[PDB]
Amino acid sequence: EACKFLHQERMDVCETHLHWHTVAKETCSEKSTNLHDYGMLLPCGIDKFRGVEFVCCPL
Ligand SMILES: [Cu+2]
Ligand SMILES: [Cu+2]
Ligand SMILES: [Cu+2]
Repeated sequence: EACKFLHQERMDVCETHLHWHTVAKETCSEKSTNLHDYGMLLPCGIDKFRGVEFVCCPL
C-alpha cells in the first residue's frame, strides 16, 4: 500500500541519533502508521545530526 515519505531538516538544532529516531517513530505513530526505513541527515558532529528522513506505512 501507499506509505508516506517524510523528512525534517532543522538548522537551529543539533541532536543525537536517538532523538531523531524518536522523532521519526513518534511522527509515524501520530499519523496512525508504522516507521519503516529512516536515515540521518545533515551531520553536526559524530553521531549528531540536524535532521532525519523516514518512511511511514499503514499498521
Ligand atoms: Cu530537503
Ligand atoms: Cu521500531
Ligand atoms: Cu523500523
